[PDB]
Amino acid sequence: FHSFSFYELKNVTNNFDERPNKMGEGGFGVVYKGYVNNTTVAVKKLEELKQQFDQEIKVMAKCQHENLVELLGFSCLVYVYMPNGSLLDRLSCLDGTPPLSWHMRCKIAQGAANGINFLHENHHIHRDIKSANILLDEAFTAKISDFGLARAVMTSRIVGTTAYMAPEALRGEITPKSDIYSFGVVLLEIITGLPAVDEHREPQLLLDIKEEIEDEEKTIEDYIDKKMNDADSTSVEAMYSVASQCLHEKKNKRPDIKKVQQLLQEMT
Ligand SMILES: COC(=O)N1CCN([C@H]2CC[C@H](Nc3nc(Nc4cnn(C)c4)nc4ccc(CC#N)nc34)CC2)CC1
Repeated sequence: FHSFSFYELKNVTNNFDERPNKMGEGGFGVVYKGYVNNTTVAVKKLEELKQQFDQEIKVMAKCQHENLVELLGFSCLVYVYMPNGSLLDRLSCLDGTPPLSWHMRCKIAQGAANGINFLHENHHIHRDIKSANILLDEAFTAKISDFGLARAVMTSRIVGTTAYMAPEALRGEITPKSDIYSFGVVLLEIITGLPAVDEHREPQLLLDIKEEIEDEEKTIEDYIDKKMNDADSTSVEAMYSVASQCLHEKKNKRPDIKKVQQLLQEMT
């Protein structure tokens, strides 16, 4: 990768100008809009934080794929800019963007499954799969980001986003089966347009919807995001059946990523 000087980065981000050059937060840092080589970039300004820095670089060096973000360099971490932001924000229509159609959602879901597959083929565990870590390019192609906590098993330091974590990950296990569970939560956000956790909602956690539907108190049709005009029952049910399989409480009963990839392909 290229090694930028801090001064060059400070220049391209206008002193790391906090008004909306600031794009938002971010992993364990803030994201700034940059311009280097007439080329628009994302500059993320971050001892344990140095470990996440080195691990991002370490994984980005090994893993290059059409469904993963691209690190250009460091000082700060510099990436190729994703003009369509996070899936989280596009799902919430933040800053007035239009709602994603079912057609776009299917390509996104497939793309995300492809990124996760590459990671798992390369013996990497993300540990924080969520819609905020799925970015969207100039074609709305899904790209997985934030590898500061990725690992090549039990841990004493429990990391991740509670609302997306598998029960074994909340207890400390480190397994690729946990990424599958989180992805299943992401599929629910895609179907419903609802964030994984809303303190001002009942149920507060999205994952509690599998049970409602599962214990026939609910229909998946009741939850289908109403901000689409092109959803069809068959593909939505087929995407819901994948999410439901990913979300098995038992890590071993979950499909593997290669299976998730194939089922989403059979969906379209
Ligand atoms: C007030 O606004 C809020 O609260 N939010 C609104 C912004 N949200 C985030 C959206 C994604 C953003 N990261 C990134 N973004 C963009 N492009 C982009 C973002 N928006 N747009 C319109 C275009 N390219 C990137 C390239 C590489 C990396 C590597 C990392 N990490 N990251 C990003 C962080 C901020 C948080 C909630």
